[PDB]
Amino acid sequence: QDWDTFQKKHLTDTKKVKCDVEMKKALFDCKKTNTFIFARPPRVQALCKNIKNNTNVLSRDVFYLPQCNRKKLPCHYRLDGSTNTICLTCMKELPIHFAGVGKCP
Ligand SMILES: Nc1ccn([C@@H]2O[C@H](CO)[C@@H](O)[C@H]2OP(=O)(O)OC[C@H]2O[C@@H](n3cnc4c(=O)[nH]c(N)nc43)[C@H](O)[C@@H]2O)c(=O)n1
Repeated sequence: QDWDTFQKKHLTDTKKVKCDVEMKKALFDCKKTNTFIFARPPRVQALCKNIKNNTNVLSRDVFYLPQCNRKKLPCHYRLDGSTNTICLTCMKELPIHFAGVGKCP
């Protein structure tokens, strides 16, 4: 919804995210899946430069994507990872939504 919320739930400083610990936070509320992006805010923010408001952008470069997928109720997860391009929704040249992986919707 905003740059601040986007960072909190989609950017990570480590490849080994503690899913069971993170996902229980109110931001995630034990949702089925959440994909993290291993990168600093600057690199991610730059993807939205010169992008029309409320439109998506597909990155040219790849990122490692730590992903938490729920395996057992109510909040138990398995950590999965892969590498791929990311689709972000921009607003005022700032990412506010994680739109897709590999391509845009
Ligand atoms: N909404 C979803 C979520 C997960 N999945 C897939 O279900 C598997 C786990 O059982 C994962 O490996 C996913 O494949 P995937 O290639 O990681 O993701 C496919 C699509 O899912 C959406 N998705 C993934 N992570 C996120 C996330 O954190 N947020 C949002 N909004 N969408 C996400 C994107 O639209 C992406 O292109 C899906 O098809 N749709």
